[PDB]
Amino acid sequence: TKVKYPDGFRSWYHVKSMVIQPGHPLENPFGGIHHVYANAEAIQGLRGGNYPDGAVLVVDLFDYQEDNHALVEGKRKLIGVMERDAKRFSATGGWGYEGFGEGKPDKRLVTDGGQGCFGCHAAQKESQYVFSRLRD
Amino acid sequence: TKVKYPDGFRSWYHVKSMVIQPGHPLENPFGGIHHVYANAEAIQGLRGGNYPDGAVLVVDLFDYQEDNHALVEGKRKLIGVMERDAKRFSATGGWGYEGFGEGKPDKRLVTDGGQGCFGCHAAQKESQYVFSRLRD
Ligand code: HEC
Ligand code: HEC
Ligand SMILES: [Zn+2]
Repeated sequence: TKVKYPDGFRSWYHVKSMVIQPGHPLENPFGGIHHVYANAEAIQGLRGGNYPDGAVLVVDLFDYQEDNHALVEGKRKLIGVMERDAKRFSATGGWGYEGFGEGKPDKRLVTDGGQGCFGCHAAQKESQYVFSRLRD
Repeated sequence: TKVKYPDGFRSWYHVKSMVIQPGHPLENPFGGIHHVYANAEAIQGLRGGNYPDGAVLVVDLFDYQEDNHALVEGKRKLIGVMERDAKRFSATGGWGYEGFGEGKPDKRLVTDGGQGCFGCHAAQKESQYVFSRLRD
């Protein structure tokens, strides 16, 4: 019932990025430059398929330094992870939710079995609980 | 003598990202959110391995919108492309330089054989004319 650390996620398909700046409703703790990654099975669901068990989405969050009108990636702050298993993660709509502080496998951030993560993703039920949209 | 359109570059390894905002000296035309991608041969050279001929780096440049203290990816502005061929592109340091407007294969931008591109990259001679560094 624990989400697996997604080893090698940095080699996956880059879905999209976004910058969350101070004042954003999600600043604490989602502030920074983030990058969304999808493994092969998550790409099937992003394309309009059903998400197969074993699909994984990662959101990779960096601090940034504002220097002379550029935002430059600093240290990794954390990753968020969604792992598809319709049966094992039935209590959170079929996705297991975990955070890893600094992207480190032993820094688990989720303390409520992912109910809080799931509560916000629940608004996205019609897209199988995923916010991010596939773009060219 | 021409740089190939890098078909499928969106599936390649994501090296890094940066945001260039108004006031930045490079705002015209490099303003926006950009993502750097590297094919297998480029990853060899970024590793502290010497770039094989056939190495390709892509810089993918999006306009962004302000959305309540978030910077959100907008329309693609252009891609910049560096293709490695020590002999064919010897006049610009072994890299061929091309731009594609809106990332469209039919909207080639470079008119001077890439001498303008090369002139800015020349300051990176000690890293084989590549600015971007590999990161975790
Ligand atoms: C709202 C109050 C949220 C809470 C609580 C959590 N997340 Fe989040 N997450 C949120 C948004 C608006 C987005 C989209 C960002 C974008 O660039 O469009 C995300 C994104 C993710 C992702 C990427 C997949 C996706 O659904 O787009 C993952 C893997 C993710 N979030 C994980 C995650 C976890 C594990 C959470 C609890 C620790 C969590 N999120 C909380 C908004 C919100
Ligand atoms: C300075 C005056 C530049 C000119 C002219 C051009 N480019 Fe550029 N480029 C520049 C910087 C500072 C960077 C690094 C951005 C970052 O995030 O660190 C880049 C990056 C690229 C890349 C990525 C590979 C790399 O060297 O890091 C490519 C493929 C690239 N640029 C292509 C390119 C082309 C085709 C140009 C002329 C049309 C060109 N660049 C001009 C700065 C400058
Ligand atoms: Zn405000």
